[PDB]
Amino acid sequence: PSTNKHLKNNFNSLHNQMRKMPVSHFKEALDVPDYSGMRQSFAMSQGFQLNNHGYDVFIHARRESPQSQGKFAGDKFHISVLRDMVPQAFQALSGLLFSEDSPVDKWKVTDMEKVVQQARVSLGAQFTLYIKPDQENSQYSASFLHKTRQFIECLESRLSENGVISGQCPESDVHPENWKYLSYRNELRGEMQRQALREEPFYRLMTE
Repeated sequence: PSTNKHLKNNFNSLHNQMRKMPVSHFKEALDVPDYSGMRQSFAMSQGFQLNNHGYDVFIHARRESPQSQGKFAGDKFHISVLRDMVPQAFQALSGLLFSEDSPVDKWKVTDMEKVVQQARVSLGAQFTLYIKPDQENSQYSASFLHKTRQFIECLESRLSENGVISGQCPESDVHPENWKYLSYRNELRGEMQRQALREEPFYRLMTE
């Protein structure tokens, strides 16, 4: 009994219901900080609590959305861009990342200054997007999965429309041919571990 079991058992059902749903739209937000402002935040932007603590290399963003009642199943995404274009990528994505319609309640961005201070290799994953089922019982609803897939793809093209240079996907992640910045990983689960992810029902529902 688990989130992944419900997925395996409704695998085709979720896939068919999802492809039949109309494009979902996200009202992007404008009253948002730009990267430099984020580097220097404790503050709050449209529901998301912003935190930068030093024992980290990230600036965290978390919204206490009282709807996502499910429990974390380890599903998350990364966004990889050339280290130098983090500020350009962040600005481009800010409208969505802070959107009231975004399905992602918790995410983080690499803080370039702390990346230098802590001599951290920044070739990829400057952004991390956390995801968990919407249903109190921890099962992903087809409507939620669809919105999440639409969201991720909205991220993808917003980045390429802005000519953002692709980064290097973390070796512990997987991604389709059509994902130039986005990659997937499930932390609750070598290139053996990568094919494991590739057959993950959640990942396949975001890809095929």
